[PDB]
Amino acid sequence: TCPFYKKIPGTGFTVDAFQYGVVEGCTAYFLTHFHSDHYAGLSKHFTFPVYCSEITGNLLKNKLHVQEQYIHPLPLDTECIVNGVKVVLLDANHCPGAVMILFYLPNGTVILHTGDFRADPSMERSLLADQKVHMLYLDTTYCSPEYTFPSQQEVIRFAINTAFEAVTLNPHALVVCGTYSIGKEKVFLAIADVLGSKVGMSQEKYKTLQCLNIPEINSLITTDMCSSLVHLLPMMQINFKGLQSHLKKCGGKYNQILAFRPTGWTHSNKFTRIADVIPQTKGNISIYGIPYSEHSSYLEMKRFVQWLKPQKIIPTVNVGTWKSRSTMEKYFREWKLEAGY
Ligand code: NI
Repeated sequence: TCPFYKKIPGTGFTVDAFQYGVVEGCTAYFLTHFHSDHYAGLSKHFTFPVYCSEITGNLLKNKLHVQEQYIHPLPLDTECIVNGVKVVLLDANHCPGAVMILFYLPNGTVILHTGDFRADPSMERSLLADQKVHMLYLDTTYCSPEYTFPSQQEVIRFAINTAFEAVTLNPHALVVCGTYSIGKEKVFLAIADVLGSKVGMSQEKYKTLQCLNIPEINSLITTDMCSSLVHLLPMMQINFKGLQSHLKKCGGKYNQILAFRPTGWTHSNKFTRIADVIPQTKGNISIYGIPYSEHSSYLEMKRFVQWLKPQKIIPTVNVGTWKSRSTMEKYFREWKLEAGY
């Protein structure tokens, strides 16, 4: 049955609640982004209204075959009316088409649901600045002080410099990047741009990327693997066996692989600077795990909440254990006492 933290009080609305069958009293189902833990349950047989971003709506139609008459895309940063309630969609700085949702309840309560997000000071100047928020449904993925990670910009600099150096030293090296959902496209696109190559990939993955409104995408991606020196493979294949096998398939065009696994966090972060990251190597294969996160660090999350000053926080992640829940509630209290709300 649907958990309380997916229900918006005082409306007929749910958020990211598609795996519970027909939710009792739900008149409109919102989807914050196209990741499988959130969309789980949607298909061509869904006949309730789905409200989402334009990009998420492209993906529902093309990848899951949801019928167009039930997809209701909304523009960002625009006040819209849904079943008599004002809503706004804001950029979540997660994966393409990911949004936060502001709901303006008829009785005066204002609720922000972050979906999945990576908090950023740029958010402190959207339509959020313009009113008070009473309840925050918060993406608490990394809500513990051990979770520090570098900026996205520092991580991409490291990747670009690493790949450019390797291929310049050996023009017969192949770069591989792992993927299993949308998100983190900058990793493979920045590397291909510095190498003067397109990124080669499966037809299924190319179709997925063509749904995303990325400008100049016909310019950066391709299904012709033979013309590309940056290949995308499933994340599961980014290991020594999987990569040895791929290299065999390239028919002696290449004699070395440099591979990237963009992870969220890895406890190498508690000891190591980005500058200091080294690969795992076997033979002519090296694998770099890089800490490219599309969720808030603890400090980014804390700054956002201490700026917003909500009256009540409802965590949406790590809510399944009493120890996790208790830990998070203790940090929320600290934040509030330190800031004075
Ligand atoms: Ni997500």
